[PDB]
This record gives sequence, C-alpha cells and structure tokens, in this order.
Amino acid sequence: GPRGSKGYCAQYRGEVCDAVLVKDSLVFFNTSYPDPEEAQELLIHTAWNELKAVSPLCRPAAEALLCNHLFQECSPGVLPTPMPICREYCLAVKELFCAKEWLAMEGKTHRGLYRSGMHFLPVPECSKLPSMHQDPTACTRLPYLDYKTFPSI
Amino acid sequence: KGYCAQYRGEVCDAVLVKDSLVFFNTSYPDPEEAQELLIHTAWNELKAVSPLCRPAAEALLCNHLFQECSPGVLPTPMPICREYCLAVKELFCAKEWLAMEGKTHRGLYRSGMHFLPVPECSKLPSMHQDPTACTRLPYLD
Ligand SMILES: *[C@@H]1O[C@H](CO)[C@@H](O[C@@H]2O[C@H](CO)[C@@H](O)[C@H](O)[C@H]2NC(C)=O)[C@H](O)[C@H]1NC(C)=O
Ligand SMILES: *[C@@H]1O[C@H](CO)[C@@H](O[C@@H]2O[C@H](CO)[C@@H](O)[C@H](O)[C@H]2NC(C)=O)[C@H](O)[C@H]1NC(C)=O
Repeated sequence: GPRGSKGYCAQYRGEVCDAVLVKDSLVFFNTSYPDPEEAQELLIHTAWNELKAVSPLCRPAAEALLCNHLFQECSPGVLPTPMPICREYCLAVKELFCAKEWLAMEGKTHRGLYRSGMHFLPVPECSKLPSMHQDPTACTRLPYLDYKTFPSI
Repeated sequence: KGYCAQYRGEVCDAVLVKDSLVFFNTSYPDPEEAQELLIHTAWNELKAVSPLCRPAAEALLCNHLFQECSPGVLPTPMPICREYCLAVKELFCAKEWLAMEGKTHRGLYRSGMHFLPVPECSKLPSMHQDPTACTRLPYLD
C-alpha cells in the first residue's frame, strides 16, 4: 500500500483485531513510532485486557472502536491516509453501548483516569470527528458487533 | 558533568538497557541516591496510571533519569530516541501522560528536588538517523 513520510498502509498482521478489520483492507501504521505494527499490537492487547472489566454490552463495541481507531483503514490515494472513526460511531459507543463506563464517568475523572471506567483508553474525542452524513466515505462506520439488553435510537 | 557506571539501584533494574553503563550527575553530592530518589518519587504517580501507560511511562522515566552512556572510555550520556519518546507520551500514555507529568514535576518542585524534565520528543534525534546515537527503550525493544 501507499508509503510516505509519516507512515504507511499495509494489511493487518495481528490476531486481536482480526474479526473486526476487513480481511484484505489496508490500515495505517504510524512511523513516528518504532516498529509501529508491533507497538500498535502491544497496545491493543493491553487495551483489550482492560476491557474485561467493562459490562457485556459495552465490551464488543469498545473492542471494535479501539480496533478501528488504532488501526485506521486507509482511503484510496497515492498518500497513506488514515480514515478516522465517524462521529456517530464514536457517540454510539460513548453514549449507548458504554454509557455507564464512558458518558457517565465524565466529570468524575478527577478520581483518576484509570479509576474512571474507560477514560484512560486511547479512544477519540467524538466532537473532533467527522460525520457519517457529511461524507459517508471519509470515515469508518460502526461495524457488525458479535454478541454471543440493547440500547435503542 | 558526571560519570558512567553500572546501575546499583533497586527501581530500574529490568527497565534499563542490558549490560550498559548509565550516567550519574555529579552536580549532586550523592548522584546514585539522588537519581534513585527521583525515580522513587516518580513511582508515586506511576502507581496511579493504567497498565496501558504504566510500563511505557516507567521505561521512559528510568532511561531518562539514568541516561545510557555511549561506548568508550570517555563516554557521553545518550538522548532517548525520538520515536520511543513519542510512542510513550502519545501512544501508550495518550490520555494520561501530561497529567502524570504535571503531577510528578510539581511534586519534585514542592520538595525542592533538582531534576531535569523529560525532553520534548521533537527535540530528540531519530532512531533511523544513527541507531547508535540514541537510546531504544527495552519495553518496546
Ligand atoms: C502519528 O503519531 C504522531 C506522534 O504521536 C501524531 O502526532 C501527534 O498528534 C497528536 C494528536 O493526537 C497531537 O496532540 C500531537 O501534537 C502530535 N505530535 C507530534 C509530535 O506531532 C500523529 O497524529 C499520528 N498520526 C496519525 C494519523 O494518527
Ligand atoms: C546535572 O544536573 C543539574 C542539576 O539538576 C543540571 O543543571 C540544570 O540544567 C538545566 C538545563 O535546562 C537548567 O535549567 C538548571 O538551571 C540547572 N540546574 C542547576 C541548579 O544547575 C544539569 O543539566 C545536569 N547535567 C546533565 C548532563 O544531565
């Protein structure tokens, strides 16, 4: 895939995010970091282990969000260009699936980010993300979540 | 302004580069105790950060406070490689780093303890520039 000054696009080679990421898709690896494929994989491992603490509703949504956010699909082009999470995807997880662990813990983060549910996790700030309805191709949408009760919109 | 020797402390054993010598700043009357005390004080805040950040943050703090010395009989303290600094501050500790750094810096200032702050990562050299010119944190290898 495309390579450039700040990173490159390549197929995912790990096992944690295997079921979430599109099989043949290219994802962005950030060469600001050393051996980014290894570093990103070590991070997602540790992130997923922390998600054993969250509710059964929240878990698959947060897992998918962390995967789509830490391994961002590359949009077509000659440059390596990561697609951010759609705002609606972010807000869904924040306000619906993980409401108790994320939205509710806002303003209670003074007790410690690690002691505040989910706020220590490398999740994006949903306000700073583009919309599904501004350009549905410019961001990653909420994928199929495997649950094996539900928030309503 | 100091000497290079084997790390003789308790905190940073697994965290420093294997079989390397590290830098002791002789601006302190007891550099090995003073630098040991700095990482001890840092651990008060390390306690409080998540296991996503904690091992990365410790690696950075230990290797910063106990700089790896270059090879040779007149060795020099190496900087941390830019990439490793960025991975720690902005990947592994993306949410928690600045708050932990604020708290650690201020606890040191309150105590009247002399210290160097972790550098701005962008001011550091790349690992690709010259692999022998900067420290690669063992946590990330
Ligand atoms: C690749 O990594 C770099 C370094 O961490 C990122 O640049 C930082 O972006 C954050 C936003 O999360 C800013 O707050 C920092 O000021 C930036 N740091 C530097 C040194 O520029 C960059 O965003 C990453 N690229 C992608 C596409 O995620
Ligand atoms: C050895 O330690 C001393 C004291 O902590 C360092 O001196 C400080 O250096 C910074 C440079 O940014 C200055 O802002 C301070 O004024 C200095 N403090 C004092 C009281 O002298 C010195 O840089 C260290 N040397 C090395 C090579 O690490």
